[PDB]
Amino acid sequence: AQNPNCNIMIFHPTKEEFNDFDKYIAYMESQGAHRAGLAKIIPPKEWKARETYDNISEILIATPLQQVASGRAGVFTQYHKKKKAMTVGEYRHLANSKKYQTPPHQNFEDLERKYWKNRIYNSPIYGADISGSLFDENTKQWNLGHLGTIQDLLEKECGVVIEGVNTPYLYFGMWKTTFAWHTEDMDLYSINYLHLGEPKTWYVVPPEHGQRLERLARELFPGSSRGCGAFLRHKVALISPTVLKENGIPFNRITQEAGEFMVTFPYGYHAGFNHGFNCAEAINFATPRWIDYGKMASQCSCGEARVTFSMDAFVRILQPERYDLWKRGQD
Ligand SMILES: O=C(O)CNC(=O)C(=O)O
Ligand SMILES: [Mg+2]
Ligand code: NI
Ligand SMILES: [Zn+2]
Repeated sequence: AQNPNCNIMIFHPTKEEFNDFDKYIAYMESQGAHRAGLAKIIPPKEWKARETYDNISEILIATPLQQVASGRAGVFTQYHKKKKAMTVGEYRHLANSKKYQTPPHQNFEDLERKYWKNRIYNSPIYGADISGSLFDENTKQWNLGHLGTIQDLLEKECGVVIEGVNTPYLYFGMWKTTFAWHTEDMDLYSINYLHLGEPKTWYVVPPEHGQRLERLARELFPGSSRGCGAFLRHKVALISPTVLKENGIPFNRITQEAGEFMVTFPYGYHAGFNHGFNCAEAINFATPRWIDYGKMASQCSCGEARVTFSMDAFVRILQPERYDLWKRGQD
């Protein structure tokens, strides 16, 4: 069995290996990458996502989200308070202001310490989930706006044609902006490209150990657990590395820098934070190996998780018994 300790693997494809996305994902899996839940892909030196980032300031962040925490430093939830619209240029200035900027630090490990110690005492503003793409249309390799769609994968594997579309999302981050512990909708893969700016630190639980994380989360968030049998679908709970180590939960960590891709694998729980002003682009995708994970994926039916139009068909076809209850939660 490849990668039996479930370590995060880092890949350096050549330009020739960067041509066929599906084939490279399947290669990574042949080497055991999925066992970690997360892999890093460093693009060949010849590749670029686009020529420059000099003209992105007029992108609108229609609903910036202020991430307000409740709890203790290592075990907290966050809610998102909607703020007034602002442009990327306005948001970049805000991120760099004395109130929000990254503090002085020695290295990524010192910053990580400062994040865990101090996150809860601040409410950073995240420009998340913005439909769009920063890949140049002429970038033919690993262009997240040109991937094969999940609807087409389900059709190729299962023969059923379904409605829905699959497009990318931009994330504009600042120091302390946080992504809570989650797997993807329907336990899909995700791919995330860090276009510019400061790094993003990731934490991940191997898929084979995801239920250990879920059991801890039910213990640590006991009211939330009573409210919903899949409350980590709400994407609000944070648990620190220190707490995970104290409770024997297997995980790994890695820092993504600008110009690098990360891939999350089906049922790989992940969480993390941004080091300073940055912009990432991400999208979900599927492969044949996902289908069995989609069929088994938990679902939130309490009403909180509320998701895209396109998840309807996935539930309806892969999880027909759950469909009725899940759709009640959507409506
Ligand atoms: O970058 C973020 O805020 C969160 N991204 C992801 O969870 C992802 O790409 O799967
Ligand atoms: Mg612009
Ligand atoms: Ni994710
Ligand atoms: Zn729920």
